[PDB]
Amino acid sequence: GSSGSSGMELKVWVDGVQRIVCGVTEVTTCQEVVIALAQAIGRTGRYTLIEKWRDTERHLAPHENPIISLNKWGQYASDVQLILRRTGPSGPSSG
Repeated sequence: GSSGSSGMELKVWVDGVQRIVCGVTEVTTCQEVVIALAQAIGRTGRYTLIEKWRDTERHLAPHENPIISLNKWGQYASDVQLILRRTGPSGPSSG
């Protein structure tokens, strides 16, 4: 399938614990990330990537890039945090 040595660490809150993700790059869109995590933790389904800042929650698109979505802020990019939320329940897995 796909593979890439060079990657970036994306800080995203997963189950209360911020889990790092290696491999994600400017190119890698949000859809590729939101799924990567769900697959890493196990269970799979429909997840999303929300950014929390100064008490502001905003949903992102599956076509929008995670690294880029942040770059925007730049100076105040770090302050912004990521939270993987579920927008839909899981289905029949393992048969």
